[PDB]
Amino acid sequence: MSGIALSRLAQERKAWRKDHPFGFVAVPTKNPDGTMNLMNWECAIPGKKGTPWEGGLFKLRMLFKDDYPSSPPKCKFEPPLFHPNVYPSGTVCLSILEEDKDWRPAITIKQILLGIQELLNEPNIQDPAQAEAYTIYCQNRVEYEKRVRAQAKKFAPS
Repeated sequence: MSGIALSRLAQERKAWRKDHPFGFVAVPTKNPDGTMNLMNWECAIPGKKGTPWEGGLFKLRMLFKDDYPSSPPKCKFEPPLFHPNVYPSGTVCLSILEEDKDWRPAITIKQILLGIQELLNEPNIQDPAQAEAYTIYCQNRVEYEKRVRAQAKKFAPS
């Protein structure tokens, strides 16, 4: 249950604050009046340079349960992104985010985030969370490229 949870979150940010990859953003949403919600972070992930995702800065929400770090966080892109492993709801499907798959309590927010950044340009056809994105990616990569480039532009800093 919580408490154990908060302990870890409390530690996570301290770590990140000390060192995080350049470009990424990860911070706990402010609960009103000075308080704070460590179980809800707003983060952002830079497109990887050298790929069509380059230049865009993507915002995704990270929600935690009291189980934490028993169970992994739910990570939602806000708004949802056009990508084969992102459900239409914006939820990301990554194996380390599955309790029964590769989730481990020692995983770092930073590892999660980096992990997510690497999924953007290297989609995993095995788990088709988003059908449309999946269809096009298989029978029309030129189109797939067109849509991604547009998306990266749509969210680039200005």
